[PDB]
Amino acid sequence: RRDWENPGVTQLNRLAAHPPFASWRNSEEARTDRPSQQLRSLNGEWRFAWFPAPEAVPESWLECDLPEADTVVVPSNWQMHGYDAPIYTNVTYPITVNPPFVPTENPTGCYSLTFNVDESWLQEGQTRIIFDGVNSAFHLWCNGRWVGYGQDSRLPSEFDLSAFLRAGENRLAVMVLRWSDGSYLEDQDMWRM
Amino acid sequence: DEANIETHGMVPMNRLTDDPRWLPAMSERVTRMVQRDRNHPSVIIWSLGNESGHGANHDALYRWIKSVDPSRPVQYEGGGADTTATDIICPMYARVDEDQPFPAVPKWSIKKWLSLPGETRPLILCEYAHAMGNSLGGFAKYWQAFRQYPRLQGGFVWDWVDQSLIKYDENGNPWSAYGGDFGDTPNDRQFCMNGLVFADRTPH
Amino acid sequence: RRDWENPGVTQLNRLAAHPPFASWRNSEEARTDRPSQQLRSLNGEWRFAWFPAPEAVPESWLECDLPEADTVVVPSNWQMHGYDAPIYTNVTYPITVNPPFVPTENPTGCYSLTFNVDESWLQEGQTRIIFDGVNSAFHLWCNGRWVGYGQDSRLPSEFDLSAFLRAGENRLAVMVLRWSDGSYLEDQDMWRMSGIFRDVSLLHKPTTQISDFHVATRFNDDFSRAVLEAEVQMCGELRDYLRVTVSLWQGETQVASGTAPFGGEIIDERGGYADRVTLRLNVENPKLWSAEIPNLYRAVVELHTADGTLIEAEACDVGFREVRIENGLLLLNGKPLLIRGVNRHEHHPLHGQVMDEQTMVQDILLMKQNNFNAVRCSHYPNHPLWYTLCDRYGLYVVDEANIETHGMVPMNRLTDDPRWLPAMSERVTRMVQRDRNHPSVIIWSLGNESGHGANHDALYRWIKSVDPSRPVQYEGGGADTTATDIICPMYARVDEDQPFPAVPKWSIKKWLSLPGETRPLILCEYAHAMGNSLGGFAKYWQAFRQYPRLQGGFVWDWVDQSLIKYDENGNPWSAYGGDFGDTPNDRQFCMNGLVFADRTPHPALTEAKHQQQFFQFRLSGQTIEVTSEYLFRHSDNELLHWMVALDGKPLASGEVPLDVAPQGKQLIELPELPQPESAGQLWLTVRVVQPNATAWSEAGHISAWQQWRLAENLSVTLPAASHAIPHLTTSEMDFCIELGNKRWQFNRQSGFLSQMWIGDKKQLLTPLRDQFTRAPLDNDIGVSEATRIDPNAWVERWKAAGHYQAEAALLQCTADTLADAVLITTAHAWQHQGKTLFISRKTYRIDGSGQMAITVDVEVASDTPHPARIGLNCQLAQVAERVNWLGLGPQENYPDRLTAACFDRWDLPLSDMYTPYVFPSENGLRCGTRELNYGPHQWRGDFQFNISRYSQQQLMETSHRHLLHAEEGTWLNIDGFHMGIGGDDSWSPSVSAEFQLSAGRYHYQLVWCQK
Ligand SMILES: *[C@@H]1C[C@@H](O)[C@@H](O)[C@@H](CO)O1
Ligand SMILES: *[C@@H]1C[C@@H](O)[C@@H](O)[C@@H](CO)O1
Ligand SMILES: [Mg+2]
Ligand SMILES: [Mg+2]
Ligand SMILES: [Mg+2]
Ligand SMILES: [Mg+2]
Ligand SMILES: [Mg+2]
Ligand SMILES: [Mg+2]
Ligand SMILES: [Mg+2]
Ligand SMILES: [Mg+2]
Ligand code: NA
Ligand code: NA
Ligand code: NA
Ligand code: NA
Ligand code: NA
Ligand code: NA
Repeated sequence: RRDWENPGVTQLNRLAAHPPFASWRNSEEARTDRPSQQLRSLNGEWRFAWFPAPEAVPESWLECDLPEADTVVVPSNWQMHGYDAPIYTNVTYPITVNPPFVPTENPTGCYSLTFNVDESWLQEGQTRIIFDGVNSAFHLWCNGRWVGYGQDSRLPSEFDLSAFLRAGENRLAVMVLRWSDGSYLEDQDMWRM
Repeated sequence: DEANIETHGMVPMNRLTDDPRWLPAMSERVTRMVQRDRNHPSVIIWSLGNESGHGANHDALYRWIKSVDPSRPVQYEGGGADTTATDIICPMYARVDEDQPFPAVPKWSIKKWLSLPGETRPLILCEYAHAMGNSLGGFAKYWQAFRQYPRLQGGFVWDWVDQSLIKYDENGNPWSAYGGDFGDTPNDRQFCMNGLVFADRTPH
Repeated sequence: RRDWENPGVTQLNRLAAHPPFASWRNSEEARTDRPSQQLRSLNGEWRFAWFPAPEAVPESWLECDLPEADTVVVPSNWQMHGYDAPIYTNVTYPITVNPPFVPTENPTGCYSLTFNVDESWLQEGQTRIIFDGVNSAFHLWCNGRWVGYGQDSRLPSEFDLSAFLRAGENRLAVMVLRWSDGSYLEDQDMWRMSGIFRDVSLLHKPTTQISDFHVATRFNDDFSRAVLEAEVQMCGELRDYLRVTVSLWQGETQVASGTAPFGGEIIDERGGYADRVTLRLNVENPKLWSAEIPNLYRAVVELHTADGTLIEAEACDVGFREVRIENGLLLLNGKPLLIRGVNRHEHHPLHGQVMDEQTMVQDILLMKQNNFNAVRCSHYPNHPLWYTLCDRYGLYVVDEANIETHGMVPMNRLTDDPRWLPAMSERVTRMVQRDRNHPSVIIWSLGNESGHGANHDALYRWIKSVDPSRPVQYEGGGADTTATDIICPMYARVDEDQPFPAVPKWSIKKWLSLPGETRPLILCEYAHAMGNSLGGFAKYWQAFRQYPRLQGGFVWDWVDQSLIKYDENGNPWSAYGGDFGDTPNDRQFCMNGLVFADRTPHPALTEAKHQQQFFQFRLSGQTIEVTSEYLFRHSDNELLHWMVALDGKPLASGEVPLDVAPQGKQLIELPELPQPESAGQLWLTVRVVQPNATAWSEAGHISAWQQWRLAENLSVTLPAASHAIPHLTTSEMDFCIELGNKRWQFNRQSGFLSQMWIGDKKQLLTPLRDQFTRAPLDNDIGVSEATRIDPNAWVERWKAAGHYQAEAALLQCTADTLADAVLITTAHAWQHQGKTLFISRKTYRIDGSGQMAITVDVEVASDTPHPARIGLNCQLAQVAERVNWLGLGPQENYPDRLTAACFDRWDLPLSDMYTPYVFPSENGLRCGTRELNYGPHQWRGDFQFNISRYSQQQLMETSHRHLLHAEEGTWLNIDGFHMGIGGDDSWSPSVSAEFQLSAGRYHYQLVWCQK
């Protein structure tokens, strides 16, 4: 579907936006703004591989780690790790102007993470993942099954992972597109990463 | 707090923002921001984005905000800095005394702008005093005007920190790079360095 | 992907919306609006198969025809072909409310068409397909390959098939989903149907083409000069040799023409639109457009090269007119409008929601003939031809986005939600893009009954911003929200407030003046015309004329949404909600029109015609003052006819030509009125006749009328000494009276006249008894259900009080002989649960002349609900061919709905005295009657009456007119007083106090004699 070349599709299966949540289960903690056991961070070491276009991504990657991937820190901008060049252009778009299309050679960052989920989170309630910032668009899969898609590099994209996880280890796979129809709305005078 | 919408490179600049087919995407960038940030007292004004001309999508979005959150004014500089999509005259680089009468989107002297026939809004520059390199000459002239005129309520200097990036030489020594230093082209060279402080926060 | 359960996907691969195109390749054809060889209709015979869900559709279907499929006509609604039942539900959604999901069992219509395509369409240019209407969502494939998807059942969806077609035979496959997330925005109170119900066409455009064009007309202060501004956009490769010429024609005369290369003015720091250009043409003394005189020009837009070669041409009709709101008034060409409007659904009793030109024309003519000047597209953009016809015939139109979410709780649950902003925006933006060049469209509406949410505020500003030429209105959320330029309530009463919390409906007169309010008020819906209704219609009209800011309204509604069903013998009958097995359903509530489904008028239409007249009259002595309510035209096709009659007998008449300027007055002096020779009341009637035929009426058309009583000479002439004296025969059980060959029998235990004979012929089948009830009207019923009684409705109050069950108890029955007559005296009480509801005292005086004088005095307990009527009734033994009376008519009229009727001598076949409302009820009354004739009987007095082959009992026990059966004889109901019918709304008591029978004591008198 090339959702990334359609301003009519800015997301798929994304949850409604809302003020910062932490789902405290102790009120005094909520009063003092202390860490909540219900809001966990997935930042740290992830697996990442770079491809020149989405078409080059192997299907194996959805179900299994690519051996060639490297381990890198997240959050990060892939240009900062040297996988491709960051570009500094002020007004002129860094891509040919032909909305809503983007180049066929479109740098694609394949990120994945194997992580644990305690059964307690799965026995009751809802487990959602929150990506505070992904530039510029992306598809998400969990344990090989597709969950959803998102655009707008500067707002959080949230998805309900409740029906996709299992107790113990789980693996996320995030295919991130450098260019998308959202890029047409992201022409700020700054480095393009 | 400003929506992630800038389509500066379009010709004319409002080509997308005046196109209803782009209303949905723009809409999500403005509504999702308000939904997330509306309980922060530090946010006092909402902005519809930057340099995307003035299109009807702006007017619809301006109204949506006015509707959902009457507590904070809405501003937007595109299309001339004083359109119907802004509660505040918010030009970028309008000079203190000198007019720059560009066609369609003139940049009037700020003192003169306030009193144009029928005008009554406050004026706060969204960008002024471009701090690129050895600059900030004439800074005091703005301040003197802001203090003498009630409706000149100040501005946002352009900008805080140079967007320089660190590169390493043959010897492994770090150096400050700018546009084109990564083999990027086309590029706008040093134009990305306009701050009051260097990228490491040392003041200029 | 289940794109039909995601409000974020309203289409895929669909092309931009734009005004009506035809891609002519000859300018004169464009000028004349002739058929274009580049616009083909694909309407006709298609293949179709129905499936219970999209999952059951065979993949084979994409590649080739399903054998099981049938051949059917397109456009159509598949329910009208019998594939599934149409459903009639008003507010409650027809599917479970669980947005954005729809039922798994989702009726799916698989249509396909094999057709040819000429290589000349493919060798160059673009070939697109256009679906003017698909209900409610669909996927499209061409030659087996997937093309795109579309939602919004009321606007065209277009797709480029250029790369998918091949010269020769081709096959389209369209899978239509009955339900989709779009349905949540389509909860209009009408039949729920589905299918490809509006036109399907192929349009060929050149690669370098006109992709959009907007036309504006601005004027000077007195409208004596105008500027026509035409903005034109193109697609394709720009080249310096390209040009656009826009020329303006008034008939065959070229009024103006301008040519320019592409390249608009600078808009911002990045420049201007290199792919657009604006042409401005000056027009001196333009002929202005209005509903009164729909003057039109033709605009032709040619895209060509500098050397003069035409690439293509597009065109439109142009109406020079300005609409603006100023100082609280809606002005058209600077004059304040008075909207005589009606809401009109696209409904055909045989074809469902498929519209055709003949039906449209028929509606427009009847509308105009009935003094309407405006229509509200309730509640979605209409088939495109509709606008062309309004522009040319002349009607003011309110164009409304297809958005209604009435079934949500609360009403604005979706419209206040930003996730639904995108879907809603397309419903508004695409309508504007399509219809903005039509002069008949004067106001945009954001939809209907969707509460008031922030999405409405955003879309209200979008409109104001792209098209300042027309005001924006919207009723939701209280009728006077920030999303409306006009206060446009539904069913707000004239004088009576209905202070509901949050969304009160104030008296319109008071609403205007609430603190801080300054806008004009035009009801988006009023005078609910369900069944026997329109009671109090004059009250609205009187207020609209008295209050400048009360600028009219749209009656609800034009046509009953009944559908045709066939019985065992194959005969047709009119069906409503539930009649197709649909449930839940809202039964008859889909029938609220001024006309029946087949366009035959209901009696209410004539009341509408009269109150909406364009000429007002006053009489002073021999002087008649005629005032014109036209804003623009002189009465150049009108003559005033007048006639003076004495009790029905013509005394004199004449005619005078009308020559009144818009808003002017004309005095006409009548000639000396020669005294008359007999007692009686002289009545003056005037009528305005249009001698010449017009585009909407025939020569002789009567457009207005009025009557006045003139002198009356009361009869003081003492009868004449009867030739004989009636004889009284008393027996244990009866008082009989004999006179000549006539006999009357009064039963002593019942206290009623049980039989009357002419010679040996009995004249009654049922005795003559008082009657205090009526077969309930729709307005009497309200929402009351046997399964869910509304205790506040009139019918429920009457039931509960025992009105329909009360039995007559005799209190007295005596007989006396007078010098020349026999006098019978009776008294009866009607009781229920031990309470006396009514007491009826009467005298029957039978004299030597054979006349029977009946005097009736009734008492009605103060604490019982006011009764439906106070009269007598009986079943006559005979059936006669005609009914002749001296009273108000000729059509059915009631206390609160009799202004249009005239006092005169009328004579109609008996069946005309019965009004076949689909849902039967009390009907066919005539009021203000001084003499009634039927067979050899005559009744004289000052009463109201109805006469037919159906008892009230039957009418009240029957739900559909097709099941009524003529009883033996003729049922006659003669009322001293009858309650009004109401209709301000039909779900709450709406009869005004002044029309309720609350006086407590009532008197009436009648004379029954032979003729
Ligand atoms: C105002 C907008 C900002 O993003 C920069 O482009 C600045 C000039 O450096 O102008
Ligand atoms: C106003 C809205 C319309 O669709 C109908 O529901 C009418 C009542 O029959 O009220
Ligand atoms: Mg997209
Ligand atoms: Mg703990
Ligand atoms: Mg495991
Ligand atoms: Mg910029
Ligand atoms: Mg350069
Ligand atoms: Mg959808
Ligand atoms: Mg409704
Ligand atoms: Mg009258
Ligand atoms: Na100041
Ligand atoms: Na810069
Ligand atoms: Na008025
Ligand atoms: Na209805
Ligand atoms: Na005349
Ligand atoms: Na009935």
